[PDB]
Amino acid sequence: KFSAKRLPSTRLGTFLENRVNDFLRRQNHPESGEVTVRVVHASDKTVEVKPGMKARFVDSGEMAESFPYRTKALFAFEEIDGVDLCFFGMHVQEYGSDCPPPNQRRVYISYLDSVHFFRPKCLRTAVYHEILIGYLEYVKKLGYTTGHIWACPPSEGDDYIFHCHPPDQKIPKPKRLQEWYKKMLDKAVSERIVHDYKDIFKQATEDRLTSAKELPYFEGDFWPNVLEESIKELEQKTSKNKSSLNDLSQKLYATMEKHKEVFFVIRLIAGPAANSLPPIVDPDPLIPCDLMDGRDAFLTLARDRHLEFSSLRRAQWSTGCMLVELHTQ
Ligand SMILES: C[C@H](CN[C@H](c1ccccc1)[C@@H]1CNc2cc(-c3cnn(C)c3)cnc2O1)c1ccc(C#N)cc1
Ligand SMILES: [Cl-]
Repeated sequence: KFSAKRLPSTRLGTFLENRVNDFLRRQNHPESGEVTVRVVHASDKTVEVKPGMKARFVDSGEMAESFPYRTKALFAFEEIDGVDLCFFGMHVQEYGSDCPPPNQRRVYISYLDSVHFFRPKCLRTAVYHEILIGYLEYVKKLGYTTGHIWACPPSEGDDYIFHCHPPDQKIPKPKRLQEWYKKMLDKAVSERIVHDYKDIFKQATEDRLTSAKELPYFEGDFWPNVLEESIKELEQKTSKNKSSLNDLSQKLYATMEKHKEVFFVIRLIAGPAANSLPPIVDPDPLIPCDLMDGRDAFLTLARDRHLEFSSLRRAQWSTGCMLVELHTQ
């Protein structure tokens, strides 16, 4: 027995678990258990502007070469019949106040994962929502002004965090997923945490973006790849001399409009408040941990040790083995 509670605490983990546990005590369903939330990885990294954008905007001195962020991995656990189950995982990128524009004071959710056995089932969505809303409230309080979600569904073919999901864990279709995020965000608005939210196209237009260098540039996100493909397309075109008598931006706006419902921009701090904030100071220390850096290490260790999250039983066993790995290391 190495319970989840034994892992080192953080201000972030504590704030999230308090919000969940408080919510659950309000509901007072007899099936629910205590929820533990632990940050198991935090390190400092940079996202590099890829070759095409570098040539056009970095090399000309118009855009930073890379953007510093803090990556965090965290997990939520539920005690079920006296035994911790890992049911939720999240990886985020946090761009602080010392980050050059356009990434300044922005959080991006890299990946969400879950193992759908939260007990009771009827509170499962609500709990997921409380974690996400809590995360937004927490980073708002530190002074992050904007959250960013890429709201596409996972593939059976490529596990985000947990190796081997339940065969009957249901992957949403795009429109259902988008509605899930809106319901979460609507609750956040009603709690006066999120001021408002927009699709990326409406957000860009209102900020009067005119150059791609002004678009937030996140590690592994859709938009850096779009820009690389667009730039390649543009530089492939030749044309002959004319007779006597912003393409990039136009392509960007076109692609943004086409895909707008997938990409959410979440305004946490609005209007004058946003202009005169103090520095962002994160009270939590770095947490080196090779196992929980990126995704491949933990997926590798689960593959190699035949751990699965495909049933409650197996998921509890994998939880236990994971926790024992996190202690020993
Ligand atoms: C808060 C949760 C997050 N759930 C994740 C998630 C991330 C991003 C988008 C959706 C889901 C996971 C990601 N991976 C995944 C795999 C499978 C799977 C793989 N093989 N098989 C047979 C099933 C089923 N559900 C998953 O949801 C959550 C749960 C439900 C919704 C909805 N709607 C949203 C978030
Ligand atoms: Cl010709």
